[PDB]
Amino acid sequence: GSMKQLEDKVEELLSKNYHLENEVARLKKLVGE
Amino acid sequence: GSMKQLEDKVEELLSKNYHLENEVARLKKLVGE
Repeated sequence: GSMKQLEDKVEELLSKNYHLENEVARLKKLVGE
Repeated sequence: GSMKQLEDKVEELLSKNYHLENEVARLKKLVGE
């Protein structure tokens, strides 16, 4: 089927999500300090 | 099965991803300007 299709999806977006979450914090401690 | 489980997953993370991507840009145009 396409089960692994959503698997890779959840994984790609999460990996991107993670880095975004990082950049958010980084920029935040910079501009708000 | 659990097809919709990964469906909601891809969707939740993406919705979160989206806002993170927003915050990244926001903070970036602030600290780097």
